[PDB]
Amino acid sequence: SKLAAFGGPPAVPRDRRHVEWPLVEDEDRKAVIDALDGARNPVSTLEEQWAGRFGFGHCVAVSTGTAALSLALAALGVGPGDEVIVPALSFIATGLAPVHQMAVPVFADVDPVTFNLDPDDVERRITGRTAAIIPVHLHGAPADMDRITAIARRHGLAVIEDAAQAPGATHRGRPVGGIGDAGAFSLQATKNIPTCGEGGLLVTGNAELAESVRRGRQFGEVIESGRERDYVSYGLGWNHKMNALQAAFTSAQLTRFDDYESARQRNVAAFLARLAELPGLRVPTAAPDTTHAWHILRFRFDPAAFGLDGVRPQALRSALRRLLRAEGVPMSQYQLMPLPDQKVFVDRVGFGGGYPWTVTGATGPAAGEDHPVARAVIADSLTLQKRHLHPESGELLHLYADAFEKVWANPDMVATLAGA
Amino acid sequence: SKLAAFGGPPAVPRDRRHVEWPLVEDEDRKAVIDALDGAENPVSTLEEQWAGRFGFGHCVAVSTGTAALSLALAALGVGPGDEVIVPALSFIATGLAPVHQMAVPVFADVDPVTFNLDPDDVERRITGRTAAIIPVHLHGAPADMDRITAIARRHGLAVIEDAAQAPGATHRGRPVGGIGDAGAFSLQATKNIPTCGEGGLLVTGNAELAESVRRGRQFGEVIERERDYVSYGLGWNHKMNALQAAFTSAQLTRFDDYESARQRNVAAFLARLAELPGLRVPTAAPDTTHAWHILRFRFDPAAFGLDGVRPQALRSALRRLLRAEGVPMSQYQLMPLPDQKVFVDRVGFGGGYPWTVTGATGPAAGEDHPVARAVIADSLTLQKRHLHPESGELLHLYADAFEKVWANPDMVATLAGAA
Ligand SMILES: *Cc1c(COP(=O)(O)O)cnc(C)c1O
Ligand SMILES: *Cc1c(COP(=O)(O)O)cnc(C)c1O
Repeated sequence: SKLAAFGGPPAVPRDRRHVEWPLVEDEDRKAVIDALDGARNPVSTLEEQWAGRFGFGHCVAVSTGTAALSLALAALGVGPGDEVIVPALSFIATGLAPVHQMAVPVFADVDPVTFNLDPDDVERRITGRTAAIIPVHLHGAPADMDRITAIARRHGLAVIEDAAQAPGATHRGRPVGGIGDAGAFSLQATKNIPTCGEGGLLVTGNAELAESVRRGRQFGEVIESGRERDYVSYGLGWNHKMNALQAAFTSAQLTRFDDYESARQRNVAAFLARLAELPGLRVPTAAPDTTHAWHILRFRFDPAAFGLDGVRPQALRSALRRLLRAEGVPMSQYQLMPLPDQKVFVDRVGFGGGYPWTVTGATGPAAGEDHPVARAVIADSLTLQKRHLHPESGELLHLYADAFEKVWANPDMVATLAGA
Repeated sequence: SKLAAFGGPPAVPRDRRHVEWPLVEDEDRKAVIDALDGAENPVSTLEEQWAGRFGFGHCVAVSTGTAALSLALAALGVGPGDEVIVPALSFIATGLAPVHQMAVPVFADVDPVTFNLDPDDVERRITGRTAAIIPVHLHGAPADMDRITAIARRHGLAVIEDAAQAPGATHRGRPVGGIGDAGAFSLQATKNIPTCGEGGLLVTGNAELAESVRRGRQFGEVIERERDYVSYGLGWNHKMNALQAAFTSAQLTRFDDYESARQRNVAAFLARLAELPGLRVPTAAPDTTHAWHILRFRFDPAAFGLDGVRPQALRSALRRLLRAEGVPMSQYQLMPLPDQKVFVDRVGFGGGYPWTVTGATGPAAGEDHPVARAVIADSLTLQKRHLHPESGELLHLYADAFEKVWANPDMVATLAGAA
């Protein structure tokens, strides 16, 4: 039982490591070919099925999760001179969506355990220009929506949920996406309910918001089955149309969602139960009165547990990454820096001439504090992506737990590697 | 034959009317299935195949033709405080692409025969803010690229070709898209080389421009090395779907076979209609070929003794009589782009941006662009049906319908003159 990093046998054999995601069945292939030969509407069918399944008043299918967010901002009257508060830790799309609607993104620090935007820090970053908050259900964990909605009601702000990483997740038993003014979902191939490529869904209880998004996704036009296209546009629109084939594929995926979801919940629970026993390993958790979608598993590692009183947390992160990967556990980072460090948000050039920042006069150094929690989380955390999403990954996650337990049984070697 | 409108048999029987487009063959189905099962990559493959067929230095596959246009503007440094000259007759995406990049679209009138940006009207509308021109190869007719490129080079402007309606068309033997600084194509299901849904291609000879669009389509990231999520500037999700890319690769393999049939079929169709007095068939301008994406016909009221009457009256009469024969005659654009609410209201993203950067204003509804209005007033279009390589016999039935209607000028005049 020598470490694989030093010639030992890997806890995960090479021929056991591959996982297919999306999980393509013959029903998926048939759905795509049927959509191709049907020559049409799978998009409105997906809209109805998603709204029905998750109890939303309205669902508008769009090209991408990013387009869902930007069309949501447009529909809620967010634009030039407006600030949108988003988390300092997220996928870059959350920070770009405001820029796409010519609004200025304002970065709030996150919670050290939930990894979601800290409502206390949101309050500290509100100005007279604040128009909206994009809470992200990051990694599949629902954000503090009671606090976010309370802040929004106080200051008259719009709330758009970025639920891209949290399909099926609940907050006080409510489907995520239906709590804010609108909710954004991504059907990107890597996501928990994927399409065969790109896709987005905007959900809302507000008929007028839905209609705005419906027009915005198709050049501002009104498009109806049986009615000849007149090319009359009623406002600023884009090409944010979903592909029918991708819609048909996701409809097929939805018929297995409940079974896939049960397997993930059971498999992830068993995996984290074993890792939670390892000292200096913090398994990801759902906050109280929420359920986690487990899109990404982020683990925080404490140098204290390996007697590394002096060692930078990044050194332990590096050491654990090398050792776990050698055993065949594909441990990754998800985001190397807080979004505020990204060149686009530092240079503040945007479209050109500093727009949208030029409108608010936020062209010079960023207002408010640094984001030490976002930085601390990145400094000491590794992630598992994709492999745990597959319903038959039970045995694979058992071997992952073997690898973790094996690495933790060599604490002297971890401390040595962290030393260099 | 007696007119269908007055109880005769239609020139086009209903069982001949339906045309499948895109034309889906087993090779398309296998390409799509292989793309699902595939899990080097179909997007990269299409980029190479498209660049190779049309002789472009660089091809960047993107979500849509609209995204190809807006990313091209971004790459050429067009943005806030800039103006972009576009034609007053086009698909709205041509006018929207500048707004999408926070620039102001400036509409120039079109030529009464070519329906393309009139270089005589471009020169008038250049200001200190003009940064670019987007000539459209509208309906498949290459624009006057001699005069548009000359104007641009004389004034230090960028040229982006909107070639969405003209794949395979040439200007002085040069593939359209490759003449400007950059060229945009649409692979939308209705286009001459379609995908099974949405798709776009940006082509250019400039490596730096291609790299800008490559980053712009994927959140500003460099993708090949594990994904590090490092963004180098303002980006979007303008990624093409691999499945749509694979489908278009299959279509592109058959493109010139379809071109050969399509070009023969349309030429024979237009030769028959060209004989009918007061009917102007569409034409390729000198030193160009036509892709025939859309066939736009202009009708002269003088030919029907309606010299006094609104051309729209004749347009409506001909549309009614030809549709009764089974010819799906349509309009393509009911108004010049500058009459569209987005360009009239100048609200844009909100607070009048992008117009607010400069305090730039535009024309009110109905104010300008008389030729675009004149063309809309007296023209009907054929869309889709003539694109299919097997539509030879169908277009001959359409020609039978036109000849029937033109053999009854008194009945055309009566309908045109009626309340
Ligand atoms: C994937 C994702 C998005 C954007 O989705 P796309 O469909 O890729 O545009 C936005 N936010 C988060 C948190 C995501 O994970
Ligand atoms: C179709 C088209 C576009 C835009 O293409 P999409 O792929 O639909 O975004 C732009 N210009 C012209 C002339 C077009 O015909």
